[PDB]
Amino acid sequence: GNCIISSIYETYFGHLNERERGDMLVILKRLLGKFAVKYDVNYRFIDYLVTLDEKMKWLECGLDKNDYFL
Repeated sequence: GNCIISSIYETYFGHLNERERGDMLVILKRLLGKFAVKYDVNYRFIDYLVTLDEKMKWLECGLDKNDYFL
């Protein structure tokens, strides 16, 4: 479930505003429930790909604290 959410996150959600982004997340989660694959609700792609070392090394380079730019 996390890898299919990871794929849709890393591909689809570059040019989407946050309200419609959350709407599309919950829509695909609903479809996952309809087709019965085990995916959670509180998954974050940062929790699976971005390490704290790289996060610090990129925040020191001129990055803000907003999750959208992260």
